[PDB]
Amino acid sequence: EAPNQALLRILKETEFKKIKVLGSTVYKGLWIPEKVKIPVAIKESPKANKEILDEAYVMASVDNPHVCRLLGICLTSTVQLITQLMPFGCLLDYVREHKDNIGSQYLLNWCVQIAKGMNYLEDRRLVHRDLAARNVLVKTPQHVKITDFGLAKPIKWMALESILHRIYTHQSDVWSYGVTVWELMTFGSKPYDGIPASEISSILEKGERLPQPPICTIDVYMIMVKCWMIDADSRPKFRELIIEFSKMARDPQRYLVIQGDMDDVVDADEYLI
Ligand SMILES: */C=C\C(=O)Nc1cc(Nc2nccc(-c3c[nH]c4ccccc34)n2)c(OC)cc1N(C)CCN(C)C
Repeated sequence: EAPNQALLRILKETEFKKIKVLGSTVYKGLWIPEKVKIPVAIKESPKANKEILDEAYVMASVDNPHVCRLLGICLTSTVQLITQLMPFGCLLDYVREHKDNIGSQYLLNWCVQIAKGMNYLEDRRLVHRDLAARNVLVKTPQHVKITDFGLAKPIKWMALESILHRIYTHQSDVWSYGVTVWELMTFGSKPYDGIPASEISSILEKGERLPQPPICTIDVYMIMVKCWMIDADSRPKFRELIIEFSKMARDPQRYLVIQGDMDDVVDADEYLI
């Protein structure tokens, strides 16, 4: 096993200016270390603290264009996570809100980017366990990143072997990648809407899966179906998913059928301490 020499930066509370509440608490704000203003998100009992420090550990250990980056922690009254602000929100809200504006090219490119980040996480021998459209953040419509590592080592995103046997592999992640692509292609529909979680186990054993989304050629829907094989080893590899969705993004409309187809500010992606 190789030593994890990731650095953990600890930040002064007086370096932040919380701008407003993003959700509840996670705030939006500016981090001023150097003549630079970094736009950031800021996540504010003993069990609670042990679980945010776990997230910092994972996030400080990853470095990839399609994974979310830690900027630091702050050790005040509670623990604060400081990450890069993704100004367009999570991808689930974004497809819901811009239903009538997403082109086939954007959808296929997101599937490539999410698969690229998952492939990176496999490189780093790391299992996400909570891949979902709600946990993919949008930096620009052109650039998305995987986030939320509270489970890194939800019934309706889990491989069947995870529901039955509490078994998680990179191939159980590919199953969740499958469900996540289906969220995108249905513009934010809820997987198994109405179906109570207690039932998901037996349904999947009976051979049923999520249905073909309307904009989806059989080419795209067959890739989702392959992510849902009961035999984990028969599921596609995250690196084959990159290849396949890449070839599709070269000709998006053959595969997705859609009607109508502040002065010293620096994105965290350009602050490379
Ligand atoms: C889908 C929920 C969401 O994330 N919405 C969101 C996110 C950001 N930017 C951002 N950047 C990095 C991390 C986070 C983050 C981490 N946990 C949470 C929890 C709640 C909200 C954000 C979180 N977020 C936005 O920047 C402007 C906006 C935004 N929106 C659109 C809020 C939508 N609902 C959830 C309030």
